[PDB]
Amino acid sequence: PTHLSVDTKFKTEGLCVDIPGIPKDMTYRRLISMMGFKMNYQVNGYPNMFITREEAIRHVRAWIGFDVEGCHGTNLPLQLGFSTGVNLVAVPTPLMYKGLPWNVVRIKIVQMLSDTLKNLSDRVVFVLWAHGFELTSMKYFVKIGPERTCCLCDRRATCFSTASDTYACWHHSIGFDYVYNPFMIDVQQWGFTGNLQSNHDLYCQVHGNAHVASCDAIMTRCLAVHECFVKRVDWTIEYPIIGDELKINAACRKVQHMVVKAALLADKFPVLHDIGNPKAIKCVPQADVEWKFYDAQPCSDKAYKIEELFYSYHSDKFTDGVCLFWNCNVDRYPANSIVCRFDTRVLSNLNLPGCDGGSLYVNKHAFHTPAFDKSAFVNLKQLPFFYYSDSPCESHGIDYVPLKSATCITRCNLGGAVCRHHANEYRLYLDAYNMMISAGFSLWVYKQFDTYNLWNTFT
Ligand SMILES: CN(CCO)c1ncc(Cl)cc1F
Ligand SMILES: [Zn+2]
Ligand SMILES: [Zn+2]
Ligand SMILES: [Zn+2]
Repeated sequence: PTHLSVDTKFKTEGLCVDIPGIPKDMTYRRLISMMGFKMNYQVNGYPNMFITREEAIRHVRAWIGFDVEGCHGTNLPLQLGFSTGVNLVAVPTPLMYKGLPWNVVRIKIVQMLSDTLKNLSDRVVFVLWAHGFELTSMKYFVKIGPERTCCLCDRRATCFSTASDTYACWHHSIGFDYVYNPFMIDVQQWGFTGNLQSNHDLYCQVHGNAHVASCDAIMTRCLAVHECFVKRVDWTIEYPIIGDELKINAACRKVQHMVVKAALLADKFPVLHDIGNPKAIKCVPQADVEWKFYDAQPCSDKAYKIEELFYSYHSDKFTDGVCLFWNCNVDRYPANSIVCRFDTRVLSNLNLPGCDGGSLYVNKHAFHTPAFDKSAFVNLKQLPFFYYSDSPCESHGIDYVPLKSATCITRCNLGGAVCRHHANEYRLYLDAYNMMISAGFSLWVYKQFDTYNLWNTFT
């Protein structure tokens, strides 16, 4: 019990309007066969085209919604919709494309999945609300066989060329014409009542339905993400490194020690209220303050209501000292807050589109994050960039151009000439900070926060 058995049952009711007469008793084995594929009793690391929920969840970065609509079945033109927003029209002979045969349409499919997936995943998982035309259309652009490696690298193959009779991964697939060894999962096998739109719209206002293929494909992946990452949350599942995950996580630790350390030095709060992750530690262990912790798991669905977090009767006085919300998403921060809030709208490889304007940020773990709302920060201001150190000016061990910055808050710069050590640290910390910002995290602070207050911490 790791892979989906081909002898598992498949509920065919969803199928029976595109495919009138379909047996009620049906396995994956008979379905895969019906879709026109011979598995060839093969023990070569691809037991089933179809996969478990848990396998799909481990492979979320691979998810592409797929939907087909009878545009007028061998007879008639098909509309191919993907959760990239692409619509291709195949003939037998937002983006909407004109009617073209399978031999060109399949080239476009490889180009499309390869660009989308090459920096996310080693595979594709077509996410379905299966009614029949999507399953029967796959023979026109899919080939299955034993697991293979790229003809130019050691990445597993995801594409095949009939021109060259060779195999490529997503990176090396240019001019390839077939999707090789795809995975797929039918959402309609998870026990839903009524149609897609009805269930999607229970959870999501952001994706409308223009009655076109791409719209259903997006709605399908949305509902899938809702079920697997919003309503259900599995924080145990790890995920491969595919980008700057380790630099971003480190940057985030540095910035947090910096900002909170300086917040305490500037306004000398007697108590810090640390609201969020129950695993969180004192980011400034040295600081004078009463450090009080308050457990709140990352809300995946709707942002926490400050009313429900604080009131219902703690120092209880959360208006005493400062409230630290480090990736704790609430509706409206109090004015005495330091806030780190992930911006769901950022374009990166770590950040997958989500449900109801939210986003799925995958970095070691998967965290569905509520839609960024600018109105949450009305009592606060954007935190300005700055570097602060009280460490001795002293090189040790980093080639130089004399550092001039107003935002380098150090004994040296007060004395008008930044020492080389604090100039190395400064340009390191600025890089970290830039990393974190571009990665999508935003920083906000109580309005009275003024970096001018930090200079007098040397005298
Ligand atoms: C935001 N973030 C990284 C999420 O990818 C993070 N923030 C603070 C600490 Cl202490 C550690 C972290 F990893
Ligand atoms: Zn390759
Ligand atoms: Zn949606
Ligand atoms: Zn110095």
